[PDB]
Amino acid sequence: PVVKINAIEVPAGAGPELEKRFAHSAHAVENSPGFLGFQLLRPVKGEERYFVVTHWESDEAFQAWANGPAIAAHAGHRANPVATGASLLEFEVVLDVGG
Amino acid sequence: PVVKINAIEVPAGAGPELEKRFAHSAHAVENSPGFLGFQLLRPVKGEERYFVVTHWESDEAFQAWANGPAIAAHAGHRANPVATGASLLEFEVVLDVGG
Ligand code: MNH
Ligand code: MNH
Ligand code: MNH
Ligand code: MNH
Ligand SMILES: [Cl-]
Ligand SMILES: [Cl-]
Repeated sequence: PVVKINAIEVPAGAGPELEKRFAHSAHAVENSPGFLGFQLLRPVKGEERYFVVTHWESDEAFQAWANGPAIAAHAGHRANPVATGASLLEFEVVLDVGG
Repeated sequence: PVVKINAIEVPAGAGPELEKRFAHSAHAVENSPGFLGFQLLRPVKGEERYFVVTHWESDEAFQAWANGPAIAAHAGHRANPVATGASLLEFEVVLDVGG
């Protein structure tokens, strides 16, 4: 499996506004093939970015979502971001261990 | 829940030895009170560090693991480290969405 973390830069005080924008976004990705879940992660220490952590069965499944549904899920919204920059961090899951 | 990512710098070519070390490490953390699982992530693009992504009920559950078990699990291990440095990135889970 793969992990794609989008590391997003957020201005001082904009955390609440950013999280509200994610709060009702589940529908946009929940039913994608090969999608294994995602978390919005609020930084607390050691990092200043929000980490949007997504898990996929394969890189192909991620690309498919990113190129179609993801762009479609923008239809009603403004494209005016609170985020000041972004970096996609991409990994291969080498070991996965549960509780 | 909380997420603690340890971001470890690892010289090119030591990835196999490092991954081999992690392949035999589950015993050291699993069944810890409040531990919810963890992944080793090999970097692919946008990062050169391995991300050790750990999930916990609470920060206190994480600290109790780090202050006892994690230190104890070093007893007897005569290997020299292959990692070059580490930075702890600490997060709060604001949103969790499954498949
Ligand atoms: C240039 C690039 C770019 C810009 C300016 C951008 C901006 C935005 C803004 C602003 C919003 C907030 C809308 C709102 O008011 O709720 C939003 C939401 C969102 N966007 Mn994007 N977005 C991308 C790229 C961009 N998006 C990429 C790339 C992805 C993923 C592959 C993505 C995924 C989303 C999803 C998913 C939402 C949430 C949709 C929803 O709630 O319906 N997009
Ligand atoms: C991992 C893959 C991933 C990529 C490359 C991606 C990329 C982007 C880019 C680029 C931006 C614009 C940032 C800026 O600095 O202007 C953006 C915005 C956004 N994205 Mn996302 N995005 C996701 C995943 C991704 N997003 C997922 C999963 C969701 C949740 C359903 C989501 C939801 C959003 C929302 C909401 C915005 C608007 C953020 C803002 O207003 O700052 N997304
Ligand atoms: C600071 C310095 C520091 C050094 C030099 C270090 C070095 C090592 C080396 C070398 C190994 C395994 C080698 C072998 O014999 O196969 C190892 C394993 C391990 N270490 Mn550490 N380690 C930490 C800190 C350190 N560790 C911290 C901090 C944590 C967590 C809070 C941690 C957790 C572990 C765990 C868990 C293992 C795996 C134990 C096992 O599989 O037996 N640690
Ligand atoms: C999250 C929290 C977390 C912290 C702060 C942590 C910290 C460290 C530090 C510091 C080092 C030494 C790096 C160096 O530069 O020499 C190290 C090494 C190590 N750690 Mn970990 N570590 C884990 C979690 C953590 N580790 C977990 C979970 C495991 C596996 C059960 C693990 C396993 C290792 C192994 C294996 C090593 C030895 C790496 C090597 O071979 O160089 N760990
Ligand atoms: Cl994002
Ligand atoms: Cl580590």
